[PDB]
Amino acid sequence: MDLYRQSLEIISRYLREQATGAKSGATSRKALETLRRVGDGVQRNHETAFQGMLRKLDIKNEDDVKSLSRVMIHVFSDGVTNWGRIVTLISFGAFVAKHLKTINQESCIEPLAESITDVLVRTKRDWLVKQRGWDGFVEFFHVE
Amino acid sequence: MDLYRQSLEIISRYLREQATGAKSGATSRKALETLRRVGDGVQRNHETAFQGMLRKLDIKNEDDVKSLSRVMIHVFSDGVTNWGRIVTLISFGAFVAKHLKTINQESCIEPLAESITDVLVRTKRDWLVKQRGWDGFVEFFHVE
Ligand SMILES: CC(=O)N1CCN(c2ccc(OCc3nn(C)c(C)c3-c3cccc4c(CCCOc5cccc6ccccc56)c(C(=O)O)n(Cc5cccnc5)c34)cc2)CC1
Ligand SMILES: CC(=O)N1CCN(c2ccc(OCc3nn(C)c(C)c3-c3cccc4c(CCCOc5cccc6ccccc56)c(C(=O)O)n(Cc5cccnc5)c34)cc2)CC1
Ligand SMILES: [Zn+2]
Ligand SMILES: [Zn+2]
Ligand SMILES: [Zn+2]
Ligand SMILES: [Zn+2]
Ligand SMILES: [Zn+2]
Ligand SMILES: [Zn+2]
Ligand SMILES: [Zn+2]
Ligand SMILES: [Zn+2]
Ligand SMILES: [Zn+2]
Repeated sequence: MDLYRQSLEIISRYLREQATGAKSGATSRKALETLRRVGDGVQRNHETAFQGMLRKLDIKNEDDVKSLSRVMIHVFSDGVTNWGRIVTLISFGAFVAKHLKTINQESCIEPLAESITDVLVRTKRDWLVKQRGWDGFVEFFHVE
Repeated sequence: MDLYRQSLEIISRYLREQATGAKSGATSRKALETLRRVGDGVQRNHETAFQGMLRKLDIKNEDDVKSLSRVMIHVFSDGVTNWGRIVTLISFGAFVAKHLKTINQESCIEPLAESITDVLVRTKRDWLVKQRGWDGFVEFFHVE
């Protein structure tokens, strides 16, 4: 609750808007705004690595989308955590959501956002709380 | 020349006097006078935002002072330009100069003023010329 629900609201709004191309109070609005700026940047600056990762995952059916969590928890959870990696996790989610629309699996975009939220909140809860959650995310990307 | 040299004279005089506490003809005198009034106001009214920005920059050595230009060009150059932002750029310079004196880096105050001048004149030359330079700055802040 609260941190999970807020995270689910931000990630699912961002994935939905990235796929379609269309568009806790102020924190969620600010988080979406920062995520649109930084997230879109990451996707442009790492299109090559994101395309190569997308090819290795080879998404054809809805069983392929459900199998993403297995790679996701291990890859994301390994190493040191920082806001840069959280953005990469979410931006690659938006990149996968765009290809889901392309292959007529648009309905598996909301469960994808929920899978991303499970990996983020269930592996990094303590770090997120100490970093002031989504408010900490907004001020970390405030300047530049 | 002229616009650059005049800008360097005003900014360096203002940063030097703010740090120490002591004190083109009439235009430069008037500009300094307007900058003392408006600049000191900005520093008092935005002490919280200036302290938070100063903490994020974390200035300990002279390599930290030289690295300021990187953040400065991007932050200043983004968005719409107006005299309010130019004052903010210079007032924050005066705020940084005060802390430089506190940490025995008083000699890196003149190169700081020159770095600020480079960002201002090399990114906003055309706008400054059309706004009548420092004369336009003086009549913009004449009333109130
Ligand atoms: C401002 C600021 O602070 N910054 C600084 C840093 N900057 C930045 C930005 C990108 C950078 O690399 C992208 C990259 N390059 N390559 C070669 C690969 C394979 C990737 C790469 C590609 C895709 C995701 C990641 C993730 C997410 C977890 C897995 O997510 C999923 C896994 C599987 C399925 C998923 C489905 C949905 C959602 C997430 C999924 C990571 C990671 O965990 O870091 N990587 C890196 C990495 C991973 C493994 C080995 N090697 C490197 C990724 C480096 C720096 C961003 C902005
Ligand atoms: C007279 C009149 O008409 N007015 C109307 C406007 N008024 C006013 C006044 C201040 C206001 O906000 C201050 C503020 N708040 N916060 C949260 C932050 C982080 C700041 C803030 C703090 C520090 C500078 C700026 C700059 C300068 C460029 C970068 O300078 C440097 C960057 C780095 C190193 C440097 C070193 C030496 C010199 C300049 C440097 C800007 C900018 O570009 O505007 N900001 C704003 C801003 C920037 C980014 C995100 N968010 C907001 C700044 C709002 C309204 C004054 C009176
Ligand atoms: Zn990058
Ligand atoms: Zn099956
Ligand atoms: Zn398969
Ligand atoms: Zn594993
Ligand atoms: Zn491992
Ligand atoms: Zn701001
Ligand atoms: Zn103000
Ligand atoms: Zn930049
Ligand atoms: Zn920018």
